Amino acid sequence: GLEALMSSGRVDNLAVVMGLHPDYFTSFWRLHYLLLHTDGPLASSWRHYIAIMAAARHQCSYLVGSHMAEFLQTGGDPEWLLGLHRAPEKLRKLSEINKLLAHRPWLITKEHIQALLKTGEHTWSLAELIQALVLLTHCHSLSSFVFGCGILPEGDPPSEQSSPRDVEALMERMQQLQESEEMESRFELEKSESLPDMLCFVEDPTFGYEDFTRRGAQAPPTFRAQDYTWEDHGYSLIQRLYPEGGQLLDEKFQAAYSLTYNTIAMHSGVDTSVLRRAIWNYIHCVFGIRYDDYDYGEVNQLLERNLKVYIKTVACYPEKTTRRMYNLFWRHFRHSEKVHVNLLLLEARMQAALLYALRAITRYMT
Ligand SMILES: CC(C)C[C@H](N)C(=O)O
Repeated sequence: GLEALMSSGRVDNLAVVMGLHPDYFTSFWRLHYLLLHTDGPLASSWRHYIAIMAAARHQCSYLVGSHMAEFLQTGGDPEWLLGLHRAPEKLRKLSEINKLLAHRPWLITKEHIQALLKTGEHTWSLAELIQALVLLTHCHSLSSFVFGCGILPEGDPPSEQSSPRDVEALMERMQQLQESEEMESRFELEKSESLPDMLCFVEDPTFGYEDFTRRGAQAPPTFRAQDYTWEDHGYSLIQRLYPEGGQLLDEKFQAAYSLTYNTIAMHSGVDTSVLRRAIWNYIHCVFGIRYDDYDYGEVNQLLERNLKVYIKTVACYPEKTTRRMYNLFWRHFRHSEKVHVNLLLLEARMQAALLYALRAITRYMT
């Protein structure tokens, strides 16, 4: 890790834990600095305020409190911090897609995009909108990280959970896979499986992944991954509308997806890409995205049940992560590998939310 930085006391708790993986940290930091400390379509105070709205969806006081202070240091009108109603109508129009991005991105529709781009006194342009979608999803994914790693307040360790053999069964089952129409059914099975001051910055506070207005667990509709991908569709849309941010996102997605030390717990010299692919593809499954050429049976073979409960809680209900839940899975793995799982999951989650929003923009433009 970036040890001298981490133990210096000069960067915040979140960045300290990110430093555990220097190759991801660089990509994280570049986007962070772009969004919050580089001139762009939106003014500094608007961007911090948009981030407060995003973090409030998950009741994340670490991130709300952090952006509240920056908003004020950068010249934001303090009255906006009394709640959304005091904020410009342009910022308020973002509430619906904030909520949907955070909890049910598959519900994002071109009619949502239409309401946003609607001609009026203060209209969203496409570069402004794209920067705001990136801001919203970035702080949603960061709320996952904050809760999943037990990141402590800056007020008076950086984590309540970290502190800066079934492994052999797992390693064996990985080797089997490498050596080698129910496939649509195995996806459906994995997807249907079920496991206060901030209130003034949101609409519909109790809206979440699970729909309690209906019986039975949450099952998003199935989306065929190939219909709209990052590599072929989404990346290209963002580099056209927000060039300086698409490249940095693409680099972050690949930095996380390919990150490896070729270690598995106490063990070395192991290809772990089947395992990491299953963590990624499970999370995308949770958001309804199906990859054709993937056997979703691999998820249950590779991801123990305590790991799936943790992954799904951190991605869909981060407020509800506990130390016990963090401790219960992968008992013999290193802490850094737990942090690694959290990186994979925030990136998988963010790409899914983004792609649904980007698909909706594309459908609107046609
Ligand atoms: C266990 C996995 C999350 C990561 C593993 N430590 C690797 O280097 O690939």
